[PDB]
Amino acid sequence: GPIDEEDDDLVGVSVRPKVPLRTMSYKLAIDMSHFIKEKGGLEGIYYSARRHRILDIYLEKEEGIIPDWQDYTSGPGIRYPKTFGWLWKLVPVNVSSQWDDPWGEVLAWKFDPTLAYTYEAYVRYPEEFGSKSGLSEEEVRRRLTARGLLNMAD
Repeated sequence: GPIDEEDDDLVGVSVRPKVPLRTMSYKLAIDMSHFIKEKGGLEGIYYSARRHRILDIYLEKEEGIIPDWQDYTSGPGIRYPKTFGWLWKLVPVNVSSQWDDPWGEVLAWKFDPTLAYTYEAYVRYPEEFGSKSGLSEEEVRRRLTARGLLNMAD
């Protein structure tokens, strides 16, 4: 590897998997969506922050994906994937998870093949994309504050 690896004064050891790192593309997101679907990893599985991390770590291990792609829209309601090509959304379960979610909803993962062609997250919640929202900074602020997302607006 790089010559830094031969530093006798090198401190610690990297906990990063020995895979070449890469950013989640639409292509990779489609492939990983179908892989997870075929393996049965997520369909109808209750959402949790720990399972969110497990998936991030798993995809970095197997495919070197840098784990900053799995962002879903804030909600409440269906939480749409903000990385276009990821075919998995979070769906509120109406009982007759809850402590993780800022809106207090019970959420479950759901496969949606229409997410390969419709960028639902950007269509419905452009304000959650900041400077890439296609809206003025003040309109981003207005829409976020109206939804109660003051931290995101700031």
